[PDB]
Amino acid sequence: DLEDNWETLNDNLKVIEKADNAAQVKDALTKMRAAALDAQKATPPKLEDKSPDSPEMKDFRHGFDILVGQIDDALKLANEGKVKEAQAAAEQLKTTRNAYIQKYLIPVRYLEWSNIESIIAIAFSCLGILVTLFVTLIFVLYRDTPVVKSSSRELCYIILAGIFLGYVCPFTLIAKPTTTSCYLQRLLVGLSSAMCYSALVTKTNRIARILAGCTRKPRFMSAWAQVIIASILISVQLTLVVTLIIMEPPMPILSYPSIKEVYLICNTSNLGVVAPLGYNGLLIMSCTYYAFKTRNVPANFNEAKYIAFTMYTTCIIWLAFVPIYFGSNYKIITTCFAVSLSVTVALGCMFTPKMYIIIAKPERNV
Amino acid sequence: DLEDNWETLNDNLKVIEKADNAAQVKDALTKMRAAALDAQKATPPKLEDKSPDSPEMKDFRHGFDILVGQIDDALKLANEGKVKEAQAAAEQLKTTRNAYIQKYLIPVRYLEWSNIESIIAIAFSCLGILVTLFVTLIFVLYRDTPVVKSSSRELCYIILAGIFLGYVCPFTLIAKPTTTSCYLQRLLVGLSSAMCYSALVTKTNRIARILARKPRFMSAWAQVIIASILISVQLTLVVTLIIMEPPMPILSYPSIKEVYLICNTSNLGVVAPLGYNGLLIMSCTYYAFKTRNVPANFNEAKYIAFTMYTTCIIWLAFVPIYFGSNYKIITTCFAVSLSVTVALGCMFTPKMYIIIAKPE
Ligand SMILES: CC(C)CCC[C@@H](C)[C@H]1CC[C@H]2[C@@H]3CC=C4C[C@@H](O)CC[C@]4(C)[C@H]3CC[C@]12C
Ligand SMILES: CC(C)CCC[C@@H](C)[C@H]1CC[C@H]2[C@@H]3CC=C4C[C@@H](O)CC[C@]4(C)[C@H]3CC[C@]12C
Ligand SMILES: CC(C)CCC[C@@H](C)[C@H]1CC[C@H]2[C@@H]3CC=C4C[C@@H](O)CC[C@]4(C)[C@H]3CC[C@]12C
Ligand SMILES: CC(C)CCC[C@@H](C)[C@H]1CC[C@H]2[C@@H]3CC=C4C[C@@H](O)CC[C@]4(C)[C@H]3CC[C@]12C
Ligand SMILES: CC(C)CCC[C@@H](C)[C@H]1CC[C@H]2[C@@H]3CC=C4C[C@@H](O)CC[C@]4(C)[C@H]3CC[C@]12C
Ligand SMILES: CC(C)CCC[C@@H](C)[C@H]1CC[C@H]2[C@@H]3CC=C4C[C@@H](O)CC[C@]4(C)[C@H]3CC[C@]12C
Ligand SMILES: CC(C)Nc1cc(-c2csc(N(C)C(=O)c3ccc(F)cc3)n2)ncn1
Ligand SMILES: CC(C)Nc1cc(-c2csc(N(C)C(=O)c3ccc(F)cc3)n2)ncn1
Repeated sequence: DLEDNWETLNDNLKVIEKADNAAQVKDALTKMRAAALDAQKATPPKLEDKSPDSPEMKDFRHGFDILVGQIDDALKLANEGKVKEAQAAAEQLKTTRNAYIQKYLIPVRYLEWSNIESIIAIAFSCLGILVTLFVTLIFVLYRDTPVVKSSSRELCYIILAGIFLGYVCPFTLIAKPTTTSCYLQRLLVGLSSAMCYSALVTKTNRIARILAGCTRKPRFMSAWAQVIIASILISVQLTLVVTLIIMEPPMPILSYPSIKEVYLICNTSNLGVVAPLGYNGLLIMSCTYYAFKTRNVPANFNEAKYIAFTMYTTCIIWLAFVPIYFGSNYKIITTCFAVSLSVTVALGCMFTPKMYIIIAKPERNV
Repeated sequence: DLEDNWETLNDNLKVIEKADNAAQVKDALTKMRAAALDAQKATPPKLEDKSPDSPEMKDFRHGFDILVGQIDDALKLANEGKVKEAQAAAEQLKTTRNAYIQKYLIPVRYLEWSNIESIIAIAFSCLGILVTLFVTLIFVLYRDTPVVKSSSRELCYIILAGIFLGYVCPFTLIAKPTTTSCYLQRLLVGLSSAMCYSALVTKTNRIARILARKPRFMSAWAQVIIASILISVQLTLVVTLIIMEPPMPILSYPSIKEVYLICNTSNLGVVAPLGYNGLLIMSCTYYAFKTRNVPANFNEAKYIAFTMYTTCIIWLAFVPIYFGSNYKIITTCFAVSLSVTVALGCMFTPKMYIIIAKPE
C-alpha cells in the first residue's frame, strides 16, 4: 500500500533525527529505500485512470527517482563513516517529498479548463489566433499593395507574432502547473508583450523623427535598421527573462494562502514578474510618449491616432494589472486577461482599419 | 467513508434478493437511501483535485440523484403494498451504480490526449483546420477570378465545410466519453464525410452529364439543393439513431482485467451512416472514373478520380480494421482525417498553386 509506504518513509526520517549511532542511520536508510521503491511501483487513486506512461505518471515515478537517488547519497556518506553529513541529508529528503511527490498524495486545487473564466479566456484566444492568422495572411497576400508597403511591414510582422504569442499565453497559464508550462508562461508572457511594444516604440519613434517641417537623409529609417533596433529591445527582455529562469528555475509548487485549500501553482517570484513587467512598462511608456507626440499625424489613413488610443488603453491595462495582480489572489486569470486584452486592443485598433481599407474598400487601397 | 457507503449499498441490494417479507425490503431501502446520500456528499480520490462544481463532480453527484430518486420509487411501491414491483427495482439500482457512478470508483481505461497516437491525430487536425481555413480564405478572396468562378463555388464551400468538420471529429473522439462528446462524434463523423461525398457526387454527376437541349439541374442553386437533400438523408439517419439509441458514456469489458470508458454507440449506429457514406463514395467513384480523362478545369476530374480511388481503399480498409480490432476510436480518427486530407490535398493544393503560385 502506497499510504503505508509513505508512513514508513516519514517514521524512518524521524529515526535520523534521534539517531545516536551509525547503525541507527544505515538501517533506517535501507528500510526507507525499499519503502520508496514500493511506493513508486504503486499508482495514487487520482492517477488510476491515467496511462502508466502519461506525463503525470512519469513525473510521479521521477519524484521517487530523485528521492531514491538521495537515499544512495546518504548511504554513501554513512558507509564512508561521515554519519554527520548523512544525518543532514534527511532534511533534503523532506523537501523532495513536498516539491515532487506530495501533490499526488493530498487534495490539491488549481485552475481547471472546466472553469467558466478559463473557458472564456481560451474561447477568446482561439478567436484571437484565428483573427491574427487571418490578418497575417492578408498582410502577406497584399504585400506589395500601397496600403501595407507604406507602413513598416517587417515591424508589423513582429507585432503580429507578439500578438499571436499573446493569445498562446492563456494555454500555458490555465494548464495544470508542470515545469514546462511554468517555463513557457514566463517566456511567452514576457516576450509576447515585449515583441509588440519593441516593434511599436521603433515604429512610433520613426514616426516622431519623420515629424519635421536644404536638409540631410535621415538615418535608422531603413526596414533592416527598424528590425535590428526592435531585435535589440526584444533581446533585453529575452536576456532578463532567461537569466531569471536560470537563477529561479520554473517549478510547480504547493501554495498555502487559504487555511483549508492547498493550491498547485508556478514558483514564479515577485522579481520574476516585476522585472519583465517593468521593462514592458518602460516600452509602453516610451510608446505612449511617441504615440501622443504624433497623435494628430494624418499620414497612412490616420494610422497614428489608432496607435495613440491603443497606447492609452494599454497604459490603463498595465496600471490596472499592478494592483489587481499584487493585491488579489486572481494572479493567473489576471495575467491571462492582461495579455489577451492588451494584444486584442493592438490587433483591433491597429489592424482592423488596415483590413477594412484592403478587404472592404480596395478602391481606396490603390 | 465512501468506500464503506458503497459496501452498505451493495449488501442491502442482496437483502432484496433474499427478501421473504415487506419489512425486509422497507428497512433495506431506508438504510440504502442514507448510505447513498453519505456517498454523494463525499468525493472520490480521483476527483479530490477537481472543483466541487466541475463537470465530473457534478456528474458524480447526479448519479446519486438518479439512485436516491429510484430508492424513492421503490419505497413508493413497498409502502403501497406492491412489494413484488419494489423487489424488481433493486436490479434497476445496480445498473445506475454501473452506468453513472462506478466509473468514478474503479480504475477505468480510456484514450487520453497524452497518448502519442492522439497527439499525432490532434497535431494533424490542427494543421488540417489551418490549411482548410487558408484554402477557404483564398477561395473567398479570389471569388470572381476565372479559376474559382468556373467551378461550383457553393459546392466547394460544402466540401471545405465537411473537410473542416472532418478535422474537428478527432477532438470529439479523443475527449473522455461524456454524453456531449458521444452525441457530437456520431453527428460530426457521419455528417463530415456525407457533406464531402454529397457535394462531390453532385459535382461529378454534373461533369458526367456534361459528357455528351438546355440541360436541367445544372444551376448553382440546383447543385446546393441536390447536395442538401443527400446530406439531410444522413442527418435524418444519424439523428433518428441518436433518438432510438441515445448517446451515453458506458463501461465496456472487452479485456478480462481492464474496464474501458467508451461511448455506447451500437454496430447499427456505425454501419447505417457508414453504409450511406459508402453508397455516396461508390456513386462518386463511378462518375469520377467515367470522367477521369475530362481535361476541363486544369484536369479537375483527374484529381477527383484519384481522390475517390484512395477514399474507396480507406473505406474498404476501415471496415475490417474497425470491426476486427480494438482500435475503433483511433481508426475512426484516421479514417476521417486521412479521407478528408486526400480531398484537401489532391483536389485543393493544385487550385492554390494555380492561384497563389501560378497566376496565369
Ligand atoms: C472562434 C471561436 C469563437 C471558437 C472558440 C473555440 C471554442 C470552440 C472552444 C474554446 C474553449 C472551449 C471549451 C474548453 C473547456 C471546456 C470544458 C470541458 O469540460 C467541456 C468543453 C469546454 C466547454 C470547451 C468547448 C469548446 C470551447 C468553447
Ligand atoms: C486553428 C487553431 C486555433 C486550433 C488549434 C488549437 C490548439 C491551440 C489546441 C488544440 C488541441 C490542444 C491541446 C489538447 C490537449 C491538451 C491536454 C492538456 O493536458 C493540456 C492542454 C493541451 C496540450 C491542449 C492545448 C491547446 C491545443 C494544442
Ligand atoms: C474551431 C476550432 C478552430 C477551435 C479550436 C480548437 C479547439 C477544438 C480546442 C482549443 C483548445 C482545446 C482544449 C484545451 C485543453 C483541454 C484540456 C484537456 O484536459 C481536455 C480537452 C481540452 C478542453 C481541449 C479540447 C479542444 C479545444 C477546445
Ligand atoms: C499554430 C497554432 C495553432 C499552434 C499553437 C500551439 C500552442 C498553443 C502550444 C505549443 C506548445 C504547447 C505546450 C507544450 C507544453 C505544455 C506543458 C504541459 O504540461 C501542459 C500544456 C503545454 C503548456 C502546451 C499547451 C499548448 C502549447 C502552448
Ligand atoms: C504545427 C501545426 C501542425 C499545429 C500543431 C499543434 C501542436 C503544437 C499541438 C497539437 C496537439 C498538442 C499536444 C497535445 C497533448 C499534449 C500532452 C501534454 O501533457 C503535453 C503537451 C502535448 C504533447 C501537446 C503539445 C502541442 C501539440 C503537439
Ligand atoms: C464554430 C464552428 C464552425 C466549429 C466547431 C467548434 C468545435 C471545434 C467545438 C465546439 C463544441 C466543442 C466540444 C464541446 C464538448 C466537448 C466535451 C468534452 O468532453 C471535451 C471537448 C468537447 C468534445 C468539445 C471539443 C470542441 C468542439 C467540438
Ligand atoms: C504566475 C503567472 C500567473 N504570472 C506571471 C506574469 C508575468 C508577467 C511578466 S511581464 C507581464 N506583463 C507586462 C503584463 O502582464 C502586461 C503587459 C501589457 C499590459 F498592457 C498589461 C499587463 N506579466 N510573468 C510570469 N508570470
Ligand atoms: C465508436 C466510434 C469510435 N465510431 C463511430 C463511427 C461512426 C461513423 C459514422 S459514418 C462513418 N464513416 C463513414 C467513416 O468512418 C469513414 C468515412 C470515409 C472513409 F474513407 C472511411 C471510413 N463512421 N459514427 C459514430 N461512431
